[PDB]
Amino acid sequence: KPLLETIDTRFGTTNKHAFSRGNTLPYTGVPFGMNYFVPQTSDQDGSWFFDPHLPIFQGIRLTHQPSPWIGDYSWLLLTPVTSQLGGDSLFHRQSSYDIDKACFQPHYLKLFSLRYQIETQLTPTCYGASIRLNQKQGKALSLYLHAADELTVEQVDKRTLALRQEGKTETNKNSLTMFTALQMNTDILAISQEAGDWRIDLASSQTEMQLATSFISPSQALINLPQEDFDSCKSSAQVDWENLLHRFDIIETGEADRTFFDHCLYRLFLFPQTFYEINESGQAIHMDLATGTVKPGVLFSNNGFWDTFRTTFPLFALIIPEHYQRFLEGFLNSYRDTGFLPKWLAPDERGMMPGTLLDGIIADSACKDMTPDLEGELFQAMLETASKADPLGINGRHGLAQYQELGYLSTDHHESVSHTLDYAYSDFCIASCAKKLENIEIAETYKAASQNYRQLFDAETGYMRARDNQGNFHPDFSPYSWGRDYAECSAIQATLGVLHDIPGLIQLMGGKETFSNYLLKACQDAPLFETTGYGYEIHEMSEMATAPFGQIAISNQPSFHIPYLFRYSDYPDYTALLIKTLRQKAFHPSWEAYPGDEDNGSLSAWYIWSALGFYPTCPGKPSYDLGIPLFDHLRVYLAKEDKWLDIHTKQNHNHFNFVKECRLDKTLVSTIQHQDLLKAEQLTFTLSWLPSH
Amino acid sequence: KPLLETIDTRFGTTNKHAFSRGNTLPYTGVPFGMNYFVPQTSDQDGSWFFDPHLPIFQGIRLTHQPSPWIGDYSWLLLTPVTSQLGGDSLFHRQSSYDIDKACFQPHYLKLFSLRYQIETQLTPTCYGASIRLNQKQGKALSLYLHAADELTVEQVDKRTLALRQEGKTETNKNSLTMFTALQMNTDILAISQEAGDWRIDLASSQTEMQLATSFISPSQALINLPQEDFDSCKSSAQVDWENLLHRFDIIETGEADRTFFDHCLYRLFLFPQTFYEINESGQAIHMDLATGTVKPGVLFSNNGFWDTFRTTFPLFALIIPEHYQRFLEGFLNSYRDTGFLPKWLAPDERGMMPGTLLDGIIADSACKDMTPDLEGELFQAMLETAGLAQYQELGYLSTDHHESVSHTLDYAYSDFCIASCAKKLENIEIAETYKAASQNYRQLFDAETGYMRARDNQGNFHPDFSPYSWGRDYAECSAIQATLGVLHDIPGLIQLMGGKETFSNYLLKACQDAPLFETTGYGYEIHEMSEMATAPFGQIAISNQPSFHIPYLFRYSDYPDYTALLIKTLRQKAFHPSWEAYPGDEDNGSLSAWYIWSALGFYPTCPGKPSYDLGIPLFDHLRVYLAKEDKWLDIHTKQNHNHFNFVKECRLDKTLVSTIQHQDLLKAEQLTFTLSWLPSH
Ligand SMILES: OC[C@H]1O[C@@H](O)[C@@H](O)[C@@H](O)[C@@H]1O
Ligand SMILES: OC[C@H]1O[C@@H](O)[C@@H](O)[C@@H](O)[C@@H]1O
Ligand SMILES: [Ca+2]
Ligand SMILES: [Ca+2]
Repeated sequence: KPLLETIDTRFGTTNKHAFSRGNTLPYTGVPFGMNYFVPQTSDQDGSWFFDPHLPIFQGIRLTHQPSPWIGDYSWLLLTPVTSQLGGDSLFHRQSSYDIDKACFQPHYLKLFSLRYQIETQLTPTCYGASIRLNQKQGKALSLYLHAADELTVEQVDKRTLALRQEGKTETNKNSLTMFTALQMNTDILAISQEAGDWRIDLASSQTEMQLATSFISPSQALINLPQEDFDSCKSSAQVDWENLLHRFDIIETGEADRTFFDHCLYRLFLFPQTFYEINESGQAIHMDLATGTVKPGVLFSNNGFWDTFRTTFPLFALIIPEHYQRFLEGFLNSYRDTGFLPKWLAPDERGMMPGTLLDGIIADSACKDMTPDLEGELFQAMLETASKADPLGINGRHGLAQYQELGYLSTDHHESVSHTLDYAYSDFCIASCAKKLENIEIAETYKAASQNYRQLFDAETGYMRARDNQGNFHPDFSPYSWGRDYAECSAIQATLGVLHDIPGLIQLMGGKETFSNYLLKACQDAPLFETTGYGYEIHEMSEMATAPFGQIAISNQPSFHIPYLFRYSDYPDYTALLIKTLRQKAFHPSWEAYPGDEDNGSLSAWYIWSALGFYPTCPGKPSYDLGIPLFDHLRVYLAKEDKWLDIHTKQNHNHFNFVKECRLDKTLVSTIQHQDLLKAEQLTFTLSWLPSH
Repeated sequence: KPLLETIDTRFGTTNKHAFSRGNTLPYTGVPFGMNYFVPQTSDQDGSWFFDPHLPIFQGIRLTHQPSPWIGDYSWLLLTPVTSQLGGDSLFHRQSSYDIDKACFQPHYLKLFSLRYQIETQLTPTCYGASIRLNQKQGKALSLYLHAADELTVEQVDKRTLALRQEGKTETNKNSLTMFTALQMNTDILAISQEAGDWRIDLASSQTEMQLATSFISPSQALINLPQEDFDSCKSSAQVDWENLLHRFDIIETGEADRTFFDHCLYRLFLFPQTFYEINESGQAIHMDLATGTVKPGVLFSNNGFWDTFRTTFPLFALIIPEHYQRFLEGFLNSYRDTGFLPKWLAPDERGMMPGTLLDGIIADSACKDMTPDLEGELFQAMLETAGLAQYQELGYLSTDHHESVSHTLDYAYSDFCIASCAKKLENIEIAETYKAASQNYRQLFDAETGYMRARDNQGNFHPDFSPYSWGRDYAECSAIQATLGVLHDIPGLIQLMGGKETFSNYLLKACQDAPLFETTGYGYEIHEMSEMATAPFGQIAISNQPSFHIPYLFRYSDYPDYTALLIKTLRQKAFHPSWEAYPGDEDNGSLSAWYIWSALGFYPTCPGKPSYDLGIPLFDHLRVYLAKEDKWLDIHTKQNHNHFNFVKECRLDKTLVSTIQHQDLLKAEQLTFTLSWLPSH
């Protein structure tokens, strides 16, 4: 059985607003596809519209939802029914299905509707899908179509529909129109509207249908149609997946279960989503939603760079460099359309944060020589974005004036500590890119500004705390207090948010020993939290509090790098134990998969890096900290060198939580430099029962 | 570890409107208690307010909800919080909790609120509960109170509150008022209202609190308070449970897992719920909701007799005869208050069905000599209580009435119950008239198709028929199941279908068919359809009452050995010792009793006939206390292999039997089944 068929897209999909096990969806699609496909369980639960445990479905939803917090857009629900019987609404047409016989694979979705006795099969392409419908008793099929957008349907010929649907983007309120073409191999006997939805009656009890969408035009949607039969489309999708999955090759698992790792590989290649199309002459084009006009060039959607810069993109840099460059070209195209580097695309700008963490991808690209052709423009785009004011109020740095004046955002701004620290990291990214381009004045100014994390450190308590305009800390402080000054965490986590200058953070805290004790205390504390900053409990609090990892809130991005900070401490062996145990206890090969929000490849990439044995602690520095690998023998394709790295784990016992030694080829290492990594053939960890350093 | 502590009240509690795994709640209570206690997960999901998988809770709900279809009434949510912080609504006060460390036992509920660092413990009494709250950091406690009813709070002294809450009953719209007394061992610093709820501030970071309710009066609520400390109340609740659970004693499980059976025992003793109280002079009193005045005598709520007559009550008759009589006295008291024998009590009449299946309990009591002192009054109540015009005129309900086939068949059974009770009281004219009427199931049989079908006023069947069609003429099933709803005259049903062979083929076809259904009668899919359709049992829809007896019908067929295989495999495949426990709605002891009977090896196919059909038992050696004879029956299963699906022979003491008569059962010491690999008959 090939790997792709063993991956279950339902991992992470059991969630509610109050508690996340991944907040993923069972996305069927090609890697980075423009549309994904998922069954819809309910439309009464807002963004939480799929439940893998409930054997009910309402149809297949063509979706663009990247998270339940962002929600969906330009989505379309397709519901096969028998022409006879049925019901008078979407809800009253819902059907039980056979969960055990359903297939939930990345490239293949199969469901059997027990009410209608219809077998539905779907396989994706980038811009569309091939779908087979079969009423097993030979009764005629009909198809319902529903959207939250205003949906219009025209019959073009005996076997072809053209759909148009319209809504608005959530934050910019730009008009957003998606066109869809559907073509069947059986005649369409009638179309009509029923209570806002469309009902298409078909001549046969069986049909194969081609579907495709476009954000360009109706004729582009037709062009985007699959040209091949179901099996051929399915094989192509399999090949598209396999091309990327096979950049990792597990030679020997040892004691480890590979199931979770495999699932993470699937999650790694879903985002960002393609948001450009190819015209008749073979050129990339995209809709500029600010003007409603077509512009040349690649473009992508569905990514919050604050999530993905820290784990996902660095991993892309190792294994899919062409894709990596294409993504950066797309983000540069966003800049060319709007004047600003984007923050959270879905499909246009949705970011409410002031921080611009795409800079972390830009700086990382620079330090690893990924996109030399774009380096100049990207730098200029960062600089523009960091200094320019937006008359429309949406983009660039907020409180720039105050930040420039004071060296920090004050309590005039919400979540001022978290955002000040994000700015300080961005400043480092600009400084590094300036330096590499030999712009000395800019490098010097931004390097100095990147030290602004110092402005908020309260040496009396030992934590980062917020200041008012006059520069005073607020008198009532608790390190367990969440929100207000800190985004989805407390001072305990937020204080360690200085990726770009860990040595300086150490000096700032009073030196290596005090820093060491800070880390230990975070690991040893109970997962206490206070709701003061919010006035209610949010899922991120609940996820930490119900877990046995102290204040290491692995459920959310701010704690991702914390275990690796022991590498800079008096106890460098503690990183391995923390990682081995987190990996074993926090992640499960089941529908209740993750410790928190997966966040578009962010958390899966965290897991994968854990398995490789090293981690890009500070994107923008060409360096990796050591953790502890998972498998006896795993190969990873270092695509930039067109060669395999063999990663070996010796004495790989489950009760050995420490690394005795690590050799890059023949050389003993405690940190790995990117250049050395790329020159290496072998990476060999030897484990031990007790610490040896 | 005692049995009671191994029972997890969450079995059956994972559900949604569209799909049931029991539709139970994690009820903490004493057996047949007046109030039960459950954590509340959400108030945005209607009746589906608890989810065992979600580590969130909004407080402890004092509930009277017997099913999500009926909903709740006279309920009260109690929410411990820290006096500092908190939030501005019930929703914004919800807290995560530690699911793994929580206890969900019948007599003991423990949850740790992680947001407030408060450990809550509750143990029930019949009329109240003892509660311990402990803020583990020594921060002061407050307590919120919420209800859908209009809720009023008065502070009686430093440590005592008197609560009053009012609503109306769902169908009759009778006024419904519950009083609650709360007493703490720490001072109440303040009470106030916030956005419709009450906030009680307490002096300490921990307290033990006594709670009790009444439907009589505020002073009766105070009288109902627990008089003892937490441990003592907990021991008493344990003893109350053990007294009933120990009527079954598993000596040797063999290959079988006992976990599900044990859970079913817990479910057996929850309903009906006590709905009467004891005055200062020791007499039973109840609120008559039709008048708003107090009346003497026991009274019970939360039971739909259409569910419970067929399995639960017959089982009660064997093991808890005093309780059995008390329940019947309560139902007679309902008749005395309203003029009608009740159908679905929650807490007053909710039944939409025309059928009066409490007659099945009355007739069964008669045939087993359970309540000789009530026999005359019960008979009179049945006759009084006994649509009607047309039924009397035509011998059936026509399509003028919804679900006419199901209801006609229910009436025919009720007529048999009256006829049997008449005969036993030597009222010959009534016995004769109702015996004849009990044959009315024949009026709807269509010999062309072989199914029961509906008729219009003129007596015609509707021309377009499908046996897979659900609703309209049939309640929550198709003609395939509904046609077999003639408990009281199986031999006649057989003759009516064309004889033993044709009947046999009917049964086989039901077992062999795909679980196809058509939504025609509803216009949408309902959970009962979904449960059948997703299961591998053909048209044997074990998820719902109409199919419960179908496997046992093979006992009357050319293939009497097939019953055992159907039961053994249903029992193994349809029930799971987990939160996703049941194939369908548990229905207040109805489905659990079905399971328990399966385990004993015999079944009360027709309540009102003093007779049990044979199935196939579960354990190597199980004892059951036949309380009427004050002795144990030892049930043995020989060659009890999991791949042996048939009964080679069954001996009641020394006598070979194929059906068991109640009288013989009560005289017996031993019941011995020997299993076989292949059929032997
Ligand atoms: O209100 C804070 C919330 O913000 C949402 O957009 C998401 O980030 C949630 O994960 C988080 O709980
Ligand atoms: O309308 C049918 C529905 O009616 C409710 O009262 C319950 O009996 C459900 O089990 C059922 O699905
Ligand atoms: Ca997150
Ligand atoms: Ca039922």
